[PDB]
Amino acid sequence: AAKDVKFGNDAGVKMLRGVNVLADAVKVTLGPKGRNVVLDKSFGAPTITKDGVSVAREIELEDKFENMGAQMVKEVASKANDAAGDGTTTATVLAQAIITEGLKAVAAGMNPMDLKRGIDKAVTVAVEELKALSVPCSDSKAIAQVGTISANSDETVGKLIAEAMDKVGKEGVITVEDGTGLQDELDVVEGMQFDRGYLSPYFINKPETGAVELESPFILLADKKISNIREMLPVLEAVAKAGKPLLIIAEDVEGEALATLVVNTMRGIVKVAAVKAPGFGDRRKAMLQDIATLTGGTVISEEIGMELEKATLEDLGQAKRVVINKDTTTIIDGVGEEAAIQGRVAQIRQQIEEATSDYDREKLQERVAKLAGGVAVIKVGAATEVEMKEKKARVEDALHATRAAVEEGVVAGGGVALIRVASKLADLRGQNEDQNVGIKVALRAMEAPLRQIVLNCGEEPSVVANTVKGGDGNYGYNAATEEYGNMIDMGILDPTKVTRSALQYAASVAGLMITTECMVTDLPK
Amino acid sequence: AAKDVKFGNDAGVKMLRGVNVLADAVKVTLGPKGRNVVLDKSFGAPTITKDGVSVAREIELEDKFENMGAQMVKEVASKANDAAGDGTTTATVLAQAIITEGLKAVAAGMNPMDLKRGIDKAVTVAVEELKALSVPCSDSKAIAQVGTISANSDETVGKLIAEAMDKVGKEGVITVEDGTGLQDELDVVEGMQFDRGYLSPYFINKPETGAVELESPFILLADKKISNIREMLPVLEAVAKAGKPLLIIAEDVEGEALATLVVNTMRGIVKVAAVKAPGFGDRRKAMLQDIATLTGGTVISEEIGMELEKATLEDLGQAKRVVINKDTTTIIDGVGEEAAIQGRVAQIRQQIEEATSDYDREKLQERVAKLAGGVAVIKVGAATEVEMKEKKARVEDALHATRAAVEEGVVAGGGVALIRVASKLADLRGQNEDQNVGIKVALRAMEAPLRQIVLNCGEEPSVVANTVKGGDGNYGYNAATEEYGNMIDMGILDPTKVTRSALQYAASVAGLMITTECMVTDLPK
Ligand SMILES: Nc1ncnc2c1ncn2[C@@H]1O[C@H](COP(=O)(O)OP(=O)(O)OP(=O)(O)O)[C@@H](O)[C@H]1O
Ligand SMILES: [K+]
Ligand SMILES: [Mg+2]
Repeated sequence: AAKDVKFGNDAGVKMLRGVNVLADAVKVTLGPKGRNVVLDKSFGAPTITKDGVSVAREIELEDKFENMGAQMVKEVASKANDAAGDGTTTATVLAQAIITEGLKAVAAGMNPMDLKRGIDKAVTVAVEELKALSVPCSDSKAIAQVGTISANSDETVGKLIAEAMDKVGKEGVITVEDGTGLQDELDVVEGMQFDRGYLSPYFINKPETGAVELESPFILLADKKISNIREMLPVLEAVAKAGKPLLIIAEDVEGEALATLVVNTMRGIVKVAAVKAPGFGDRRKAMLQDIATLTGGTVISEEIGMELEKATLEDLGQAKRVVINKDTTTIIDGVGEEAAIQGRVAQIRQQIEEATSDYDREKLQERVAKLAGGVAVIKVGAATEVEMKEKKARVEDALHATRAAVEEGVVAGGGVALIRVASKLADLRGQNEDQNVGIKVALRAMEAPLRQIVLNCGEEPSVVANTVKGGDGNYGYNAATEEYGNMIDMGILDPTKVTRSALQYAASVAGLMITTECMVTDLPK
Repeated sequence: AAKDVKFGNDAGVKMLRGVNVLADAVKVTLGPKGRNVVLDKSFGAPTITKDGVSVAREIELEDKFENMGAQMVKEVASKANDAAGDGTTTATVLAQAIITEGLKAVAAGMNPMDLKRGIDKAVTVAVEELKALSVPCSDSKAIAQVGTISANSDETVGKLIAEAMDKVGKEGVITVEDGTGLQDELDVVEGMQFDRGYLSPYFINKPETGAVELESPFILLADKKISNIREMLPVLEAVAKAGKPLLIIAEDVEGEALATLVVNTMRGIVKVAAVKAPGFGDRRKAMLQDIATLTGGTVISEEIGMELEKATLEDLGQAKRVVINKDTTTIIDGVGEEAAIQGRVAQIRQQIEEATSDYDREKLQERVAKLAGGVAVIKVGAATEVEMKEKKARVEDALHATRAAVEEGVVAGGGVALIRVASKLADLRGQNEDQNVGIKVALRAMEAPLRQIVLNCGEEPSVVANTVKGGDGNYGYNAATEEYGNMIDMGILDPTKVTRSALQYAASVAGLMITTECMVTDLPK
């Protein structure tokens, strides 16, 4: 259709207005004193939230160009979310800060490309510096603290997460479900859990959790790669009857075969999901067997001259339920008999005795623990369905944040880490003045998170910012108590990973907008 | 009446639009290749001109705020005109260049007061530098050359001015009056000239020169203030007869008396003009006497118990012609007898001998010079009233330009002097970045004149500017021949005085607009 086309400044003011509406709506929810945002619903009462992502999803503007600016920066939160699962609001205020000053510099006549280069250089060095300052979240105490902090100071949620990770390990699978009513519940189910997700989406039958769930399915344990569907045809049909879904746990399911499975299960033609076998090399085969012993199946390896074509429903393993995430497979309640299973345990138990290497020893103990990984399930307390659904949300977020914290060290929270980094880069320079302005734009935007947190408290941003910059190290402002102190000692930490991600995605989208010269959209008609 | 009030940016864009319309209409007339501007008349054929002042006078805009901007910058040309009588177009392009970039800097967020301070510092240093590059027009040959060139190559006008300056000295008073018909006339009258203009307009009988001219008038020399007309009645009537105009040279003519004179001479009822007596205090009386000795009059002072009522046409002085400007009175060819006059000279001549103070010595030498300086009068040739009136105008301008040339000096024309000055200030800095921006705004504006001259030629401004800046000294672009060369050798010179004035007035008005925050005007109703 006929288009409306805008250039330079005309386009710039439109974009800026669009990012401001989005960022302003989102940033009021930042930190312990975040404010509420009410989102209208077509039916019933409006939604009241302090969740940034929830607000962003609702933002769409009337002016086509302003809407483009809003949808562009909205990409910042979504990418930061996908990558770290937290810090989307932080990423949004960093982006607004960089875009605002960057566009001002452009309007002033500065070279957009140089501005972007300067911003990029500052971010590159800032990230290195962020790593240098990064400390860990390994022990259960740290995990508890981060969990508590991520749960709005709810020490309860903190303990839960810590206990759940103590059961299945901090790398294990953990889920949260509605509670039976009052008092939380934590139980490990099959069963076993290993680090391997679906070999492709679509298998996802429950987009609510973005996971795949199968009930009383058959489990094919093939010790090899599967490229040709032909091999599956015989077993797939055997499973076609008995009306039960099939879980493929092979060394890997490549294009040809995988593509077919995706299409067939897409047409209701037999429900089948595929995931890679745990580990690699030798231990892979040994582990693929542990699953067999657990599900009562039989490994189909070519090493013993076995063919998938010559595989009956008797070779297949089976369990009451199996769940698979983007990167986790959990088999709940397997058919395997305690005789075989417990016997398998005894075997591996001796393996540990004959262990001549710590590495081999560790790997073996990992198997016995799993067989004797599973899935830790957290059932949220209650006392009224409303509160129960709420606490469930908090536990979910706290878990998500703590998981991120465990993966990559931690740094002082409350926006102080970025402020310390910015101060260390005061002498950073580029190839020219415009690049230097870009560097300064980035260092200035690095104070935005702390300033917005303070602003949401009802305090003065410049005063608090000035005071924090005055000290050093982990010295920061505790917005919950409105007292200065050592952020680490007060338990206010952020996973280095979310801080880094927030900054990189903010600078990335900001750089693109700053170097945008023209915009095209449908004519308002 | 109700007002429309605008602030900041809103006011700024209006002002800018207004100066742009005025400056753009005016600047097309700059230099040897200036284009024509057609100005509509209510009757007959339109006026076609290449004269900047003529164009500026017609500019008035419909938008009240835009019109304010145009009228404001119009002040630049008028002041530059009053001070140097040339370079009003140059001053206008300089003002537009400073205003344009200055307002851009303001919109960019820079401090107006600092921008103005930087612009002012640059101009202060630029003027000093202009003086340093300034070169002489001392001998009559040079005076004749400059005069000829200023008279559109009319060697006649050049000789006239040179002779006039040879009579009364290059620092002496010189006037131009209509000729008696064919052939020019140069005669020195009492002549004498002092710094006192008409005590009010209206007396101005020749708005062409905005001056008052009287022929063979009587001169009343009253040593006191005149408030009551009664005192004049007797003498005014005595002058009513003999059909001759009257020149009142009293200590001062206050309201009552002055008001009457303005009304009567307004109705053709006796032609009379009044001007204050030269000097003040004691010397005043001594000087009032010098005029008497020159015009053959008698000072009527109350000190000797004399009354204006008891004053006959015999007491009054007389001269063939007298001319008075806004601030100058010149008595040409007085009746006084060489015996009395020369004797008076001898007296004052001894006064200088007995002088015990330099000040008293200086003041005395001033009187002898006037009485022994007079006023040279140039009566322009003729051969038809039309041509006579035209040549008179040329002589007036040429004279004005030569006068300035004699005082200072000259610099390379074609805008190169300002370009050379700008390059010499490349390292100039202020107290902060905003002041530095102001400095750059001014140095950049200094290139506008040469650029506009080139643009009017139909050539490329940036190319020529780049080439001229590449060379040094008097190297410049001859817009008439479109060849580079030594501006002085090619005879392209500007009086340092007009270049300095154009720059100072441009900067002065630009500084005011740049620091304007609010505009008030009548509601368009
Ligand atoms: N007591 C506290 N004082 C200061 N800052 C705190 C405190 N508790 C938490 N924070 C900080 O608040 C920020 C996180 O706030 P919030 O969860 O509202 O936004 P986000 O994680 O950036 O985005 P999302 O909307 O995805 O949660 C981090 O900088 C965190 O360290
Ligand atoms: K929040
Ligand atoms: Mg968060």
